[PDB]
Amino acid sequence: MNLQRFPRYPLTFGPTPIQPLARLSKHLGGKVHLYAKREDCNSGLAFGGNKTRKLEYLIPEALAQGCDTLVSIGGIQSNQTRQVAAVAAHLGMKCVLVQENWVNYSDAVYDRVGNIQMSRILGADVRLVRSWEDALESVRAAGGKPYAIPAGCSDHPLGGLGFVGFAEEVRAQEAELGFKFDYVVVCSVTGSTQAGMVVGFAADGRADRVIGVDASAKPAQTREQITRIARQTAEKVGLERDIMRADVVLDERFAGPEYGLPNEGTLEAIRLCARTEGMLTDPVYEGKSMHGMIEMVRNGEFPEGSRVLYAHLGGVPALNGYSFIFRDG
Amino acid sequence: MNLQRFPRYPLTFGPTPIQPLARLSKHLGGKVHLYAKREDCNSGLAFGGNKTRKLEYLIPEALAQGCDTLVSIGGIQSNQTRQVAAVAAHLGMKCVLVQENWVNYSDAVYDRVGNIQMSRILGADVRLVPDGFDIGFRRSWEDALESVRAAGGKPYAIPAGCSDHPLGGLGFVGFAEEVRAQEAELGFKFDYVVVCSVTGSTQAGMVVGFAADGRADRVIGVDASAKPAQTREQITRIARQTAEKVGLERDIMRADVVLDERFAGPEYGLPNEGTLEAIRLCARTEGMLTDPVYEGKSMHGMIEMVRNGEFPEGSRVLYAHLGGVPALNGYSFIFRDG
Amino acid sequence: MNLQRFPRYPLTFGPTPIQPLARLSKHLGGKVHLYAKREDCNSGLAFGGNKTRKLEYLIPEALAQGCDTLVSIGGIQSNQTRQVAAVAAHLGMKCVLVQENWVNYSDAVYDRVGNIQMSRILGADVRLVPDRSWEDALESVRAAGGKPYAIPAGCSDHPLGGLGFVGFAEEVRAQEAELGFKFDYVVVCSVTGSTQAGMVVGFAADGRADRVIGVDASAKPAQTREQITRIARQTAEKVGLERDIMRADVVLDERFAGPEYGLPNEGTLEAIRLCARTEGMLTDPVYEGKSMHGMIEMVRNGEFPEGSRVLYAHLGGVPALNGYSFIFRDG
Amino acid sequence: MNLQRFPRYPLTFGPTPIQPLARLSKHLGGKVHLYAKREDCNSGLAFGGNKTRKLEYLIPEALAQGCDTLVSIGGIQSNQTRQVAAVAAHLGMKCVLVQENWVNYSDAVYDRVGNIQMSRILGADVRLVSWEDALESVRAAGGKPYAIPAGCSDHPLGGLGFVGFAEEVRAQEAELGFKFDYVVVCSVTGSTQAGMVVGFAADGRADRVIGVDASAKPAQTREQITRIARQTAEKVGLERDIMRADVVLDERFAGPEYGLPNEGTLEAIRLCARTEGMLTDPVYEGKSMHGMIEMVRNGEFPEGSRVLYAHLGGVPALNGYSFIFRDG
Ligand SMILES: *Cc1c(COP(=O)(O)O)cnc(C)c1O
Ligand SMILES: *Cc1c(COP(=O)(O)O)cnc(C)c1O
Ligand SMILES: *Cc1c(COP(=O)(O)O)cnc(C)c1O
Ligand SMILES: *Cc1c(COP(=O)(O)O)cnc(C)c1O
Repeated sequence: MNLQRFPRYPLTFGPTPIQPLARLSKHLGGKVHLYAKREDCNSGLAFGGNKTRKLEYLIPEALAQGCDTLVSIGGIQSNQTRQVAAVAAHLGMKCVLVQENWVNYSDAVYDRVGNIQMSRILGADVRLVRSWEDALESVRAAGGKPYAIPAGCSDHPLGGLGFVGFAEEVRAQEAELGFKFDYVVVCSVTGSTQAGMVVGFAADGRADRVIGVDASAKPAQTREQITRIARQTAEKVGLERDIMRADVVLDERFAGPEYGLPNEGTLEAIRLCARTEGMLTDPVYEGKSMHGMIEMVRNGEFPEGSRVLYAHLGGVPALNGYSFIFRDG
Repeated sequence: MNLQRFPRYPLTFGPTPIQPLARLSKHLGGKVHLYAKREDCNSGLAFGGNKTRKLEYLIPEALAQGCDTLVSIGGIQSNQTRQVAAVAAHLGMKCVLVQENWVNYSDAVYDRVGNIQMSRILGADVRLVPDGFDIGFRRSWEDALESVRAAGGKPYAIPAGCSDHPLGGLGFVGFAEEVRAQEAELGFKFDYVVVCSVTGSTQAGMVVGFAADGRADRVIGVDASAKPAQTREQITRIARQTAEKVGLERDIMRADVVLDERFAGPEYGLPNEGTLEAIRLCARTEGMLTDPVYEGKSMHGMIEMVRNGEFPEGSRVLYAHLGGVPALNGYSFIFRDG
Repeated sequence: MNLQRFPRYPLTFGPTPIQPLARLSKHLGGKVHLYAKREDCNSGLAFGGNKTRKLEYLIPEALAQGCDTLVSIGGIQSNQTRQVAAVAAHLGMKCVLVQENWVNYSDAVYDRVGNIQMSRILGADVRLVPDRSWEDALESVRAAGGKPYAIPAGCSDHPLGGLGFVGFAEEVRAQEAELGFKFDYVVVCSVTGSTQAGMVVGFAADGRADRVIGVDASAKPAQTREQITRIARQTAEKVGLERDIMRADVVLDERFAGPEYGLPNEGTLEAIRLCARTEGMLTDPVYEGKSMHGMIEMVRNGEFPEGSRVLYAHLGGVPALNGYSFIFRDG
Repeated sequence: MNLQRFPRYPLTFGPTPIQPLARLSKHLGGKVHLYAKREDCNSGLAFGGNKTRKLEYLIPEALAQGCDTLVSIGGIQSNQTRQVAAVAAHLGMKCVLVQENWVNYSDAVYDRVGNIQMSRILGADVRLVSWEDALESVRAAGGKPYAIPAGCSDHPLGGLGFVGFAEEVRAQEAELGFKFDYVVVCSVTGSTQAGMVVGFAADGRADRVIGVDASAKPAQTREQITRIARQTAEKVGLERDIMRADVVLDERFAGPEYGLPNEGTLEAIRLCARTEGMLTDPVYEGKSMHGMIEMVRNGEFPEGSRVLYAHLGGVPALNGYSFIFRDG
């Protein structure tokens, strides 16, 4: 394939580090070697995260098109919109953000801390609620040229390139390390993160080793979006092969009870990971994929001796909108 | 000088990046070139920050002594205690944190968001006392250390901000060195450094590190304590102790320790309108966030210094972003509309 | 019957006013005349409410027994514990409250505003279960040299817990005398049960026990219905009800308690807003908003005979509104 | 004088009760007998309070004038605005509130709990910052606005309510068989104490009305009370001039600023709540409660005096200062 055909706008410090989770691995029996790739520490732009890796490939187009405003959308504690607000500021572009409450949740400071607080400080015009279209038009009607960034960058022609590159990066680091990882655990909701990885690893025959962990609580739909985006993306990078449904793995056992709400297992995994490795995860995304990986290692689902690369996508700031649950740890 | 004599436990990703603040530099007139060295992005351990650079030199001792618990102290939104808590978990050590409201402030969620929330999730024993308790007076610090022993553990004592500790200033001497190595990879030199100062060993380490090449008075400290006299004295003292510790064959002069006092108001922990405007300006031009307590104050200082033409034209100023952003969560009302 | 046999310690201003809800009645068509009796305005003790009417008949025993501490219990935003804390302070007694997280709700300031905030200011020892509490609480008092008067949840499951509301019916009769007519029905929110229990007994006296339409807010209908029926019969015996409480005497509509105790549904919110906007009378998302929702739907469904006169008992609970701030951020 | 000349629209349950504060009185020495007239329990309209007694004299005018929308203004945790919203709904009138950031206080839920929360639930259009703007906004919208200034105070009828309060107290002193020697009342916008001064000037006790400033700008507050007392004395036919000696305003307990409590404020709120079960707030009543307690403690009240504390309301604002009371 050929990812290099598309220009990448640098928004990250460079490749993200891989760290061993020796303590957590030993805690769970030492029969499986866990590692984490820190996408959550990839940028100095408001904490970054996977979304920022996705955006490096959308910005060249936004600039080429002469757009002067980044417009996006997400739930109240969306990580995507906060990263988009930080990139706009950094790029010298205006920013319009359509925030909808996508979660059946109602904490007192939900719309004033964490991600959305940062977006307002970063200068974004945060509009709390046709939602999407009205925003885009309003920009034109005001004399601007908006660049449309769909939820999570996922349903965008370029939204899948960022993680095809992740696979690339991983091969290079694997070479450096002198070994390869057997599986990759990643949280999936809108889909272009796992889709990019599916494609990038298809290139070396490990697509079905990318273990997605649904956090949408609507697996069928999510599973479909990953499959779709992947096929489209694989076509755009000239993957010498078509992506099959068998290339897509999405575990649905840890998404409950709803998108945006943690279950007791989610909280326990967040606590265990934090307390054994000093690495925080959130109750919406990463805590769910962390919960999945921990559970997998525990049920002996990984063969003894495997090397699992947990992709930490970010999300930590949302912790602030869930303060009551964590009041005592 | 010889910092290499002291072992350093890795708690960071390695050297921290320097980035140009081109948009902000331009917005202010383009006369001064501003950059930021991102200490705020130095670690995977709960956002890390400057305190984490300091801890790298204390942990080897804690480990050699066979300590199984890290004990520290700080205000409700202390960044230090949050870093201590993550480093502890990472090392397989317990952690006890003595905390109290050290600010004349009282936001509804102050003790349940940001830094302290993370410390609890990280598994620390967060002993937050009610107002009027006065830990510093009852010396709750020592009682916590005793209770660890009492419970059969061996505590490693880490003072406020890590500063007033024999090894507390080594991390930032390392900073000056690192900066020298990057100035070489880059091919040019930084003329000044702007750093926020409260407990002092950050700026102290820098002073010792940069005196080694005649640039100590180029470290422009910006007080965030609102108690300049004490702070300046603490920095000076720590610098001299550290200088001697690393074999800096030179005295630290009063002239080597620079601490501006114009941006600390109105009190430790409380931002002024300038602080807020600085935070917003920097955030909106560079996508780089700063906080109402520490960095927003040193950002405000740097911006104001440039605006008043206090920097010689053409100067390259290296803003040291020490971290602290998680504390914004405790000041939500103030930023409710941006 | 003879309620007068049991002493009553003055904790309220006196009989509670009945106010017509003309705007709401008219807004709903005008076929049913809606009224509200203001139990929520019955006292100067931290806003009072239905529980403080119940407490007037329990305090004399507590004083009689020489107790020096009132101990009670309830959820985080419990109205009961707040009234207990205020009543205790007013009587010169200490107070210990066991508060447990009884609602699947997580709001950042849930344990720091409203009812619980007041209890702390009132001087109560507010003990939050982790995250046996009750007996440790009582014993802690004994161990301290004091003597506790145990007040169960909502003052309900206690020998005297049904008396307050028997008198409520007594009050309504005296007011109907001045009004020249009798209310056709009474709407009351029910959870621990002794409020509706006293009313059932109180109105059974003049054959209207079945006119007391309880609205379940517990989301555990069966249990609640049983607790009312049981507490009713016991109270009936305690006063002298010259009749027996039949299973047909206890009415409890289960349609408005959803989704769970302590959580409002969309109808609950509409009801709160409608009533507050047409009458300037506030209700809460846990209790009164649910009974209000019931009455409005009842009227709207033509379940009340045209021309009926319905007495909505407003039991209080408004301070809990503070624990649901996000839901009402825009009204 | 004659207040009866002016119509009053019933917004309250009727005369407010007076209660003995025996426990508190005993705690402070037993030398001074303290009571509380509960204006905070005067109405079914979202807790009411002193502002509600005022509004009873302004509503008739609004109605006569055929107004359809009540417009008022106040700080974020304003009690006045919440009462106007309640009265409004009750009268079937629209309501527009100009809520300003009048306090140097930063709390995460300050604009979402307590008084303002109620105003929104009550259907009022709550605008966060303008006065003239909102009024015009109403007209331009096709409605007729009735303007209610901050605290109902600087208004022709704004002083009538509390003249009535002195009337009520006289009638109750008659039933009790004794008279109070002083009244303690918290003052900020002024017409509450003004009405009292005029009401009690009638029987020679205007100077026994002891106002405690909570504005932290005693100068302006004292002048507003005086000016309003004069206009109001004229309106009611008081046959005397209001002298500066008739306006007592203690400045010692207002600190550090309007809307912010001091430690004495907090101590006072706790003491009163813990001895009587009567709550007070950190902006208004807690400050007047603090004042009364201190006065007693200093022996400033002659032994044997009966002091009627006027509890103006304000408790819901407690929700905006949650952190301060987290441990009691
Ligand atoms: C968006 C997001 C995800 C899920 O990524 P998708 O590409 O939308 O499936 C996981 N974790 C975090 C922290 C995110 O922001
Ligand atoms: C501790 C701290 C400072 C000040 O450093 P000192 O060594 O205590 O003077 C500045 N910024 C942040 C974010 C900090 O945590
Ligand atoms: C306790 C309570 C109820 C229900 O009364 P029970 O006697 O427990 O059935 C209803 N409303 C409010 C405001 C309450 O506090
Ligand atoms: C408005 C108010 C005051 C002060 O009354 P003024 O007539 O404005 O002097 C005191 N207490 C409370 C609770 C108030 O709402």
